[PDB]
Amino acid sequence: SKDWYQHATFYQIYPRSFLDSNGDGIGDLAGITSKMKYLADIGIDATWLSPPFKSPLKDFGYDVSDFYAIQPEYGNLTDFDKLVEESHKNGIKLMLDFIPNHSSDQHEWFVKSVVRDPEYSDFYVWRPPATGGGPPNNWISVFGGSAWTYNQARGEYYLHQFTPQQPDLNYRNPKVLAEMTKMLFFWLDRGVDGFRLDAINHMFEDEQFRDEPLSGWGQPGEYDSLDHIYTKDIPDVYDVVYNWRDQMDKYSAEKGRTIILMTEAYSSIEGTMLYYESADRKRQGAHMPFNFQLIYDFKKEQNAVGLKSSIDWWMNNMPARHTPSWVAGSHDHSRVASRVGLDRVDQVMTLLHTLPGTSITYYGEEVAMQDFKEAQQFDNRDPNRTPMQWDSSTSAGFSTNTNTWLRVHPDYARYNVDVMQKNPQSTFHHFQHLTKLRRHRTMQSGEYVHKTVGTKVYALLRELRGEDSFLTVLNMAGAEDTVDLGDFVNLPQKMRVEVAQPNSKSKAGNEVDISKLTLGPYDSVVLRATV
Amino acid sequence: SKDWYQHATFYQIYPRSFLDSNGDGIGDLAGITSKMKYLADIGIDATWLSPPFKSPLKDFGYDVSDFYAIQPEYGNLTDFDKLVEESHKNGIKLMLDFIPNHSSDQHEWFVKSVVRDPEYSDFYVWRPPATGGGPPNNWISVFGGSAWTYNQARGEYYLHQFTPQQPDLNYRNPKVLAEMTKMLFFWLDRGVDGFRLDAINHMFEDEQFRDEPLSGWGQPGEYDSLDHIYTKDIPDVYDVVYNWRDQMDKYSAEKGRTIILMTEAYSSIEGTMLYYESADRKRQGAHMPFNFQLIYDFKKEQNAVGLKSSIDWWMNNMPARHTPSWVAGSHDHSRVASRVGLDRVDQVMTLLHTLPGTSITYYGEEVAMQDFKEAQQFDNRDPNRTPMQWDSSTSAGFSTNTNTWLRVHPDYARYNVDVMQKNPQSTFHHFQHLTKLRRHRTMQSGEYVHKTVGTKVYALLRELRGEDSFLTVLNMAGAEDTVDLGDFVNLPQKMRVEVAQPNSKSKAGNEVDISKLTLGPYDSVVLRATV
Ligand SMILES: [Ca+2]
Ligand SMILES: [Ca+2]
Ligand SMILES: [Mg+2]
Ligand SMILES: [Mg+2]
Repeated sequence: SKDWYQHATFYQIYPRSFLDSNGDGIGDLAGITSKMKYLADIGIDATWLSPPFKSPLKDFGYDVSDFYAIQPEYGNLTDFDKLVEESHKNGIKLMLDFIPNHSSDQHEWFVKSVVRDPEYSDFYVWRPPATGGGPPNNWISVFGGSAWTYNQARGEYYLHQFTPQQPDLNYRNPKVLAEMTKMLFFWLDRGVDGFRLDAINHMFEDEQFRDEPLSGWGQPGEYDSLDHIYTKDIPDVYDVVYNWRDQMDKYSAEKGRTIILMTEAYSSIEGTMLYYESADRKRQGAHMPFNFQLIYDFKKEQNAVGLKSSIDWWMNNMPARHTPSWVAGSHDHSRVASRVGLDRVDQVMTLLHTLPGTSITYYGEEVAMQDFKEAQQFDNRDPNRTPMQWDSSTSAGFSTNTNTWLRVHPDYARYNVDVMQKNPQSTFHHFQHLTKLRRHRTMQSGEYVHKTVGTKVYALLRELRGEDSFLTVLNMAGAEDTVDLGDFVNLPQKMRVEVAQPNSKSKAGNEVDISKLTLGPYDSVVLRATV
Repeated sequence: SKDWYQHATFYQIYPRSFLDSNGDGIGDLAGITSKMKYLADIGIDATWLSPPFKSPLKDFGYDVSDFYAIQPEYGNLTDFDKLVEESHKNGIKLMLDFIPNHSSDQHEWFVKSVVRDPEYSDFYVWRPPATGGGPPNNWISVFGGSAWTYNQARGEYYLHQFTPQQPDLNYRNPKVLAEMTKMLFFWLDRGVDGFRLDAINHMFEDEQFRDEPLSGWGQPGEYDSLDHIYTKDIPDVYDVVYNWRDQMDKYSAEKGRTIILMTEAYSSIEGTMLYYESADRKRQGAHMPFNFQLIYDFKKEQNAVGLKSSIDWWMNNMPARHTPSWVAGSHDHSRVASRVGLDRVDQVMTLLHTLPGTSITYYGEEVAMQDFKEAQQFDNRDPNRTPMQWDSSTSAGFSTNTNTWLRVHPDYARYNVDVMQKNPQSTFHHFQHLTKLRRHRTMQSGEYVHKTVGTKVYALLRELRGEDSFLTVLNMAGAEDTVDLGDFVNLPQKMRVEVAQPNSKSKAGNEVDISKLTLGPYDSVVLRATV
């Protein structure tokens, strides 16, 4: 289990929306705990837990009022401990979201910093008004408007790259780094198996607090109107990540399990790849920087050329001897079924789970959940955070309460675990076929050879000496075609259909002739051969 | 062999510059005939002969005044026959440049068409001046200025997409298509093995002769200032090429040798690929459209990401089950050594000859010839067309005459066949190593798997079940590095150095550990793994 992260099958749980175990309409930790067997049953061996920490919920958990406490409606620390134990019982690693860049403005540290408590005054970024009034500089929040908010009591502005309710922590202050590092080991000491480092490339800012220059586009006041050279990718962040990785490896050696780090950065491809490893290859950082290529580029009118080149954009730019990861949805993104269509969730899965490396599934993708736009109450991302759909009972089995924290999608009686489990030809069964296939050594450890077959068909061969070979084929067009896969020189003419998607011109267990493989609209198949 | 074109080792001969056999300073056909053994000796099995037809030389052979006759200084039709016979005796196919779009304005047809001879009047494109005067429409020659030239005798303009000395032939006239097809078979009957179709996508123009729209770039009067929707890629050409291919396939069956077509089009990638095959796969055209990717993109500051994505741009966009071809220079392009540097000619060769399919070598690449800019007398392409460099004698052995049609590059005593053959560490010996390696079944027929190894190293695996595997590795940086090739899952840790370029950190015949392969600046090696 030292190499578990190199071919993990990840599932992102959003704790407010997974399962409510006490009828208040809000998911909770005991609810998750009761479903860790379900996750293992569908082939998951690792979870990404979105932040369950105490939070005023201005950014639903990503604005943390206490980094050591559980949000009360989700449970307490003993509930968290029971979830860690039940995850490990079911063979599932638990990766906790870690929010380094900012705290809630209701955090004790910030309340005390506002009133100039000497213990915490410098925990945040405070600057006087500019000469002649106004913010200290022109920096703009990720969400628009000034990155600075005035506090009348202090007579100063504090920095927030995100909302004003998310004051940035001051990592130029070594006590800030030391405290957040200590908090990391607190959660490790409860059995956690790794961390996702949220918004990591927002950590440091220019020490001279200089104005950023204009981008050359966008209206004044818009985030995109400035070139963010003083507020993103400030390179001191890399040494912090590399140092944390070195502390995780040492902890891993002492405790006998492999602790991993993933980073979330929206950055240049070069700035992203430096989180894996320094340019000179002397330092290691994140095991797996988040890779959003499939969210960006698996689009409704993509062809196989664009799909392949999107995949190669990650792979070509990676450092050698590291692990790629792949993800199609998250708590920050519109659901796959709404983004690309119900008739395309199945081929997205087929691709997701057969690409080399680690696949990441957002809760509800396995029953083809859709955005419920009309449910939005608090946030533009509400539609992709509606309650998990478990059965056809009240509130889709998410809660006994008919009023849930966000409304359940109205079609839940057709798109839920119970109904789909009864249908051998459902997306749910397709998901399970694929995660079961991921256990095959060729999928875990084999080479990958991918090609187009004409510009509309994508094909991905996985091969490992001494093992059967597997060929994923996707039809990126909405019309039937019959194609010749003969450019894969080393495959036999006859192959077996290991997997065929719910609506497919193939059927699992049949043989096909790969010189004349018929693919239905948006088809996906995984073919098998003994070489 | 019916699939010779699928892994041909091509060599482009420029007849004026290859070998002068009679002391007038001009290359001739007898000179070429006497070097076909040299070509077979260095692993060439196919030649592209630049046009030797009668020509006033305003575009040095590409302005043809008699498509059935040889330019007198090059010899006559019996010399041509002797070259064909000696080519075949050495196992070399001869592909003849075919010039369909236009003739010289000294061709008898155009002379007669000017005076409105009814036999030839409609062989060219004649239109009255626009109402109020001026050319029929706004079309602009490829070489700048109007695509129309007035003739007072006719009181009309004739069309030339190239120089005014290259009037466009009128393929809307079936007699023109019949006559040019007749001429193809004339050369086929003399034993030629194929044709390169010059400037093929300029063949047809808008039948309404409508003005072309602006592109949005460039100054008025420049070629790049119009969107060439009426003068380039008019799709009627595809049917002409598909019909020619069908006629070549029939001729191939009757005569018992495989005739190929290659097409030269500067086009969109989509317009280029339609020369292979119709969109619906019902029609075949060129066996190999020219692929200039390596000329465009193997550049002084390229890295492995850019190099791989350039190769993938061709491969991704190809139709399935067709042959790729690769070329690094030509009679229209600055020579590799001047383009990228003398210290990079060797790694260009290594890549060129190990990519799947057919490689094309420009005469003189094998002795690292350089542009002689100061030799320019007639044409911007003169510097890359200087005489072939055979030995250290007068005029590099190209001629007994010190006055050659273009001056010989002044460094010829160091960069010539004779000197380099005596030096087993030379670019010439490296060339022969690679063309000998090309005859291995794995290179002719094996799969290809290519990757970056970090952003500066490109690696290309050729593998074929039951045969040894070969791994090409190129350092795109000008500094030494030691890299780990372990991402190629199925390769052994120990491999043999099959080829090492002249200045390399590896030596042929040594064993390397591919977890730590040291590469010198701009290195290139081919490693072998036994079965
Ligand atoms: Ca910050
Ligand atoms: Ca034309
Ligand atoms: Mg795994
Ligand atoms: Mg060959």
